[PDB]
Amino acid sequence: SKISKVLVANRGEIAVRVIRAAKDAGLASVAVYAEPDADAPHVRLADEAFALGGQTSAESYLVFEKILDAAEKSGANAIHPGYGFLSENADFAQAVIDAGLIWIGPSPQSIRDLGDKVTARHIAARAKAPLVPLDKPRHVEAQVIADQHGNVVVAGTRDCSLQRRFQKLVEEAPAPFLTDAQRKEIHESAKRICKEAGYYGAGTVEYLVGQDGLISFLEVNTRLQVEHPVTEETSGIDLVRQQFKIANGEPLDITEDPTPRGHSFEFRINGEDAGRGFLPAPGPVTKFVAPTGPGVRMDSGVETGSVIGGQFDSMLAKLIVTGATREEALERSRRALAEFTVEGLATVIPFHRAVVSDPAFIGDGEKFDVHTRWIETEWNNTVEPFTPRQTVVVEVGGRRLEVSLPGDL
Amino acid sequence: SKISKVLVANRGEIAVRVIRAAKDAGLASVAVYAEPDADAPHVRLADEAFALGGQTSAESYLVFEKILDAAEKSGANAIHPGYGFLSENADFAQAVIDAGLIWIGPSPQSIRDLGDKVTARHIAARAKAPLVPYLDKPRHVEAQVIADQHGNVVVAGTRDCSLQRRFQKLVEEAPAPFLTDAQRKEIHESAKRICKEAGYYGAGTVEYLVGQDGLISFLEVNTRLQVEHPVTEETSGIDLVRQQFKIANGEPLDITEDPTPRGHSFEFRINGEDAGRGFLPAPGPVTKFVAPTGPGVRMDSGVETGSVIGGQFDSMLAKLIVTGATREEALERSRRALAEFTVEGLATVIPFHRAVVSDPAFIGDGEKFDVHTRWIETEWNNTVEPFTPRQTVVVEVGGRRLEVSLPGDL
Repeated sequence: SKISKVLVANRGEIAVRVIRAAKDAGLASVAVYAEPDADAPHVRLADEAFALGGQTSAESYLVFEKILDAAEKSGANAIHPGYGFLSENADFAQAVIDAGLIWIGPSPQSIRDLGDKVTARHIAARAKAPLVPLDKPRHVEAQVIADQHGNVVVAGTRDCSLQRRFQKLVEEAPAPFLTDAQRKEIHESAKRICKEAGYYGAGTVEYLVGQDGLISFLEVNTRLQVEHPVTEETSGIDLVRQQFKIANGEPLDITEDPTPRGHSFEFRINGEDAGRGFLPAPGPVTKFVAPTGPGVRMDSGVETGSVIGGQFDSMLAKLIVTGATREEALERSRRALAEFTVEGLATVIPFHRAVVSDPAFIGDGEKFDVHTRWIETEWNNTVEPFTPRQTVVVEVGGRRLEVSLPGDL
Repeated sequence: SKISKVLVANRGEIAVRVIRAAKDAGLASVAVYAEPDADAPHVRLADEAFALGGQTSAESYLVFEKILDAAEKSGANAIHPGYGFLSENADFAQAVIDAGLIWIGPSPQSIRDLGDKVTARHIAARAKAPLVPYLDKPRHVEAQVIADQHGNVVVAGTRDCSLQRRFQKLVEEAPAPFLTDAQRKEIHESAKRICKEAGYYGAGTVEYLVGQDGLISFLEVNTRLQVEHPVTEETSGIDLVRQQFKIANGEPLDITEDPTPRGHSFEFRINGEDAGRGFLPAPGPVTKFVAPTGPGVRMDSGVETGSVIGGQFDSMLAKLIVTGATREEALERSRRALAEFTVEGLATVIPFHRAVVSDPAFIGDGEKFDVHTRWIETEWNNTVEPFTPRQTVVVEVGGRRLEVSLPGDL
């Protein structure tokens, strides 16, 4: 059951990520696409790709028989679901398993037992999780790695407290401001919870930290979270490669929780307008200019001339920025967002520029005020909404200036 | 006396690197550009830009008069020289100091004392450097020093640059692999002792040959923050150009001691040269340029789509930097990145890199590898097939002459 050819059934940036991971593993990367995505970067990047009919996710990507028939015609050995449509579906996982493809992910039994929140409540209880008995709670997340043998590591704790509509938008690692006692509790509790569940693979435990630092267990995601990069860049673990090992069932070579070497931020570059209440704004990508440079990583499902219809989730790309300290990572994030430009779409880039500037998010350096309601409730939203010249370059005494004047003088 | 505004006195990727370092530090950046570079990324990316009006390095960036004049006209408090041009010109360094601008680099006396091979040959003996009294198949291994004006010295890391042409680094990696810890310890302590006896401050690289059967010899210190620095900067986790800003400020070293390197990194220089033609350079249009992206991959490009390359300047267009938890992983990830990276319209060494990261001599057996400073030109099986106006209008304003170079036709 040693992975060889992987059908990555997901669209977008996570498809690109798993294709790249498979290449790094030397595995053969197969992809699949909906009618709108027939030219998307993941489709062109894969070693081969297969077409599926229809336009909605329900036609294109959710149909078990489609994805399994594509794996059959590919002769794919493995399936990977990404972080999207299939990934939480235990019934699909079962169907893949009994089709006999190596399912890169947790047992359907585990996905069910952790999804059934009554059952998951009893799991947490048996695990002796810090269950709840909050105001302005904070969101913190143990990235658990667990093997089929029951070795468990906490690769690092993220913070994901910048949310609107319970969607994350900005994510942080290691979790900025926790007492050592809190971090120890979080780690050990996570290990206990996933062992009590017998979970294996990559995963995440979402915890919610109240004001004054009470911890409530929230949930286990049972999937690779979109948030994965900030714990990759802070720990050094290649989580998807580890996930391939675990699917192989090789022991976890990581014996102990890696000390995080620095600080990292992630920004979800969604196609929605903070001035328009973060409503999607589907349309053309007239230009796309990633901020490739020092301390910056980019992941994207979108490229120059891409067309972004409404059929799928709005998140185009993830910008990941890393430094030796939170201060330095902030400065680098400011520069990276200042240089990153996207044209023709409304994007959350102005909001990210704002919040990375906002004192409320900078904080005192000993504590900060961001809470999961903050973007909804207390951020002074001043991002004004979204939507020829002739441009000439004039040198005045040798000083370079750009001038834009009416295209009709 | 602190830095506040920096003239980034160079062309290309190092210009962009130091502009970005400035943007991070919150320092205003003034670029200068020769006429060929009027649309380069650095000129469109800096906060301010001044034309030098020269066609060639001899006509332009090397002219002290012009670049000091630009410094005046922009009011830069400080000047940062890139990894070429005047960066090791002590007379220029002196001129900048006499201008009173913060020269972001070593003292002119140090640049002299270590540029003169005789003086350096005295200095290294007085430092008691490890020395061999020539080698057949030497490796090139170099220690990145950091030093403040106070005398704290840190070895940021040891870097292997043995994939060289006779005169040109092509692929670089850190930490220097396949060394005994005894050898490292010796190259670390020797790099400090040389740096302290030089009285050096700023960023610097100390270069050694490591021979077959492990004989170590010092070669030279290059008193510049070398083009190969990013691999060290990410493996050590030190923003070396920032630290260079700090030391130009004269702060004590923040880093108190040599950090333990974490993982492994490679840096591939995308020279605009035909490996299949004998590494001959050529001019031409970069008609397309799509960088690799995603995990463990970084690109520092001085060149952009629709950029055109004239032969009067450094053939180095961009450099690709790839990092991993271990050398094997980093090699794998580089074999991906060099495959994803595509450029078209210009001869580039990308195929040679793609080959060498696939060639066993550089992959090594696990504790040794066969690459040596001659190996590329002497033993690599070269598989690769060859690739195939301004209207300067004078205005008088209250009697001040003011040339305005407009775009010509309009």
